[PDB]
Amino acid sequence: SHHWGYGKHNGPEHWHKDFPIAKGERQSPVDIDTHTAKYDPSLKPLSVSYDQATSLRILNNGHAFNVEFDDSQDKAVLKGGPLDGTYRLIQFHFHWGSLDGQGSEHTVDKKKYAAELHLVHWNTKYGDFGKAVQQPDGLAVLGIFLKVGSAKPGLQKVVDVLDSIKTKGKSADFTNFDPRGLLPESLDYWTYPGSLTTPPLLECVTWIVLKEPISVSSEQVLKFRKLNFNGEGEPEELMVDNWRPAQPLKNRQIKASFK
Ligand SMILES: [Hg+2]
Ligand SMILES: [Zn+2]
Repeated sequence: SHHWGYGKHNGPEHWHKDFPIAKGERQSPVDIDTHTAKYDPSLKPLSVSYDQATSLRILNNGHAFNVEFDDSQDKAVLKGGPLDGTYRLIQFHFHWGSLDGQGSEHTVDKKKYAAELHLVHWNTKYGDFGKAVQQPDGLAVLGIFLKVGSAKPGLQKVVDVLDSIKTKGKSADFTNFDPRGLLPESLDYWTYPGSLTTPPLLECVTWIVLKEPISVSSEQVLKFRKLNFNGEGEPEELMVDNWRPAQPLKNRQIKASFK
C-alpha cells in the first residue's frame, strides 16, 4: 500500500502495513451468520428520512464513485434502530464485482451478492464528518445488497452519468437525485459495530445492513464495470472487485431487527 487499492500488490492483504487498525477488534465487513444473529427487542423503529435530500455531485475517487450530498442542514437523516440521536447523509457509493457472483462486502451465510450500496451518515452530535470519525459512534452506514435481475429504475440516473466520470478524479454535477429510489420495500436489518471498509479503516461505524436486496439489471451493473480505477490518459484498469472480504467477527454479536 504505496497507494492502497484492490490489486495484488496494494489490496486488502496489504492495507495493514499503512493502516494497522486493519487487524483491529471491530473491522468490517463481516459475514452475517443468520442463525447466530439474535432478534433484539431493544432496537427502536428505524427511520430513513430522505425526502429533503439534496444531492450535489458525483465523483470518481479512484476506488468507487461517490454521490455527494449537501449535509449543511438537517435534511436526509437516519435515526432509530440501534442509533442514539440523528445521523446525516453525506454520500453514497457502491462496491461491486467483475462477475455477478461476487462484489458485496458483507456476506449472508457466506453468500456474496453482486454489489453493495453504502449510504454513509455522520452523527450530528459531533458537528462534522471529520470530528465524527474520531468517535466510536461517529458514523452509521446503511448497507443494501444488490442482486442481478430486474432493473432498478431509481438507479438509472446514476448509471447514465457514469460515462462522464470514467476515470479517477472526474466529477459531474449531480443534483436532484433522490436516494429513496434505491431502497427495498422492507427495512428489516442486521446491525453490529464495525469500521470503514476502506482505508483509513476507522472503527467508528454502526452498520445497519438491510436483509432485502434490491434488484438491478445486468446492463446496470455492466456499466459500473466500465469505470476505471486509473486516471485519464493512463493505462486502463477497470473498476471492478472494489470490495474488502469479510473480517474476523472477534467479540461481536450481530443483532436482528426482525423475528
Ligand atoms: Hg475519512
Ligand atoms: Zn463502502
